[PDB]
Amino acid sequence: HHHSSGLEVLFQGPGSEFATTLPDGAAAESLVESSEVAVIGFFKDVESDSAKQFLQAAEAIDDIPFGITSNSDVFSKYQLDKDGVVLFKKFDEGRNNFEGEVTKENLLDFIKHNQLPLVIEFTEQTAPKIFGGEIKTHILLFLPKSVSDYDGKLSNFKTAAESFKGKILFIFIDSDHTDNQRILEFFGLKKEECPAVRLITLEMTKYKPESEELTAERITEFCHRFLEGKIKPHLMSQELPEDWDKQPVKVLVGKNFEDVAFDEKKNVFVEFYAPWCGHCKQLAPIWDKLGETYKDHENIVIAKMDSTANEVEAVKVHSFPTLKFFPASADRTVIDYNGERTLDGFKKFLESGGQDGA
Repeated sequence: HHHSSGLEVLFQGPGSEFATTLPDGAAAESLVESSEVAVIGFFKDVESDSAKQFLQAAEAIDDIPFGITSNSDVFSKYQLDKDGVVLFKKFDEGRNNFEGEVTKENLLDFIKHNQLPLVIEFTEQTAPKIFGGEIKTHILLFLPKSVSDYDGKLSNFKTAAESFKGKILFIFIDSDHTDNQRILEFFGLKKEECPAVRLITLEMTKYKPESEELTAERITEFCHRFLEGKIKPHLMSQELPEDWDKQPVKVLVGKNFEDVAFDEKKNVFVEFYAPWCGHCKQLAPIWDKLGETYKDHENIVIAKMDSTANEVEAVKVHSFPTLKFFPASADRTVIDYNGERTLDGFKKFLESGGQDGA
């Protein structure tokens, strides 16, 4: 029903491919209830400049349903005295009114800014957005579902979130679950240490709070301190295995990284990798062949480090695999490698003294 017209189509303005025409209050309620976020343009004249700017906004966005209405009873239903645009949502304030000049770009900005909840649970449903987001600073509340005062601690987290609307994205994650364990590891946390709060910048470090308390005020202080660069970059290390240097490719962890990497008398080539990463798996036999070629060399060292389980300060890695060259010198220079991930490309780079290949 809400997806077909009767004969009203004979005497009303032409509809749009990109927004659902809403004849009445029932149609509007159904549109809002159909999705987590919905937007309705209230335009008496669907053919006006302002309404068309709205329809252009609707055309450009794929994951939010747009509705449009010219019925005064519907305007009234949503406390509208005149033409306007309203975003609806099944969380927080439940509704946001657009203000300013109705243009495609102003509308797109309006949607983007009010579309996301104050606090977002991390799941495989929410993950794509959180990872493809524009806000490049995140705070994670590791909140176990078994733990008591779940509602309370989440409420403290949401309260704190209000102070950083366009600056820090507030995310909470279920520590108890085994599917979230790699994220735990990546932040160097145990389920025992949780509930806890951690923060990450994606342009590229992690940070922990000074206090273990989870009050709105404590989380707020933590965030405010981070923004003032008052908190030092958080580091983590795996235990160095005794066989770290038994193979042609040397195993680095956080603890021994500086020792071998910035050895002044050694040309060190390091693979920073993720164990679960398909591309790292693909490179692995080639990287071993490179290690084998330079097993008995006088000054070239081939090495790797699991960058999901080790955080050093000299280098930051959010892309896997990443390859970096540490020439033999006192300067402690890092040369980025962007050549072909080939046995031959590595060799030519190594014998160049890491001169070329980007």
